Amino acid sequence: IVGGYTCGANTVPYQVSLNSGYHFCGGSLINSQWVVSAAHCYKSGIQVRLGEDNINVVEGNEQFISASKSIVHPSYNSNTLNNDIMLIKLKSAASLNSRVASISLPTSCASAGTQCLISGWGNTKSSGTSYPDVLKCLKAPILSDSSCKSAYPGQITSNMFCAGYLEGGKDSCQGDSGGPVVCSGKLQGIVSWGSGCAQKNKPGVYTKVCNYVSWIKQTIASN
Ligand SMILES: NC(=[NH2+])c1cc2cccnc2s1
Ligand SMILES: [Ca+2]
Repeated sequence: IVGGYTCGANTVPYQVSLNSGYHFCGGSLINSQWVVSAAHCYKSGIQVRLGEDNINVVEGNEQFISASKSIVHPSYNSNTLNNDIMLIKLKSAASLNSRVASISLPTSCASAGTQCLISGWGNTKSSGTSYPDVLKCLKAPILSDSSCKSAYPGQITSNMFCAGYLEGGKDSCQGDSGGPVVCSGKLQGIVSWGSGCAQKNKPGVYTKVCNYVSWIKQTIASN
């Protein structure tokens, strides 16, 4: 996250860190047994780490649970990143408490102008590399689809939306992949892609979760 702030330990209780020996993607807890992340974050051998703040220090509120199965969307296209969403089932149910909570799925899509909260442990420099150990947060609005499509001609589908600032300065970045974009108490997006980080007229692109609620609900009830 570039131009954001330190969230505060466990102030984003649904935030997840996917670990395969190191942190490589974020995710969101939707109920005690399931996590939603980005399909481009798919790997075999994932351990989900809940209740984390500093990912390099065991502070006492973490739960490390291995994944029993991963399901990448049936229509994920790695070349265009269309349908960039995946579900991960935990081997054991997590214990929900104040520091580990799940986030709600949306009932309808959010409107341009709505302010959201984006979080993650990704790079904090637009021109450089500095990975933080504690969770960073960024409040950003959803942009109009026309400004999103003008920045990325022929690349945005109806399953994506842009959020951020066209002036540049504040944005999600590498390492933030798979993490949450929460607006009005619902999970509306997943950090998916962009061009550089915090560049002018190059906002971040997010998977539009409101288009996948039926697929999510149906898949978790049959697995
Ligand atoms: N600028 C963004 N919002 C980006 C997010 C990601 C996520 C993965 C890879 N590259 C990028 S750029
Ligand atoms: Ca920790």
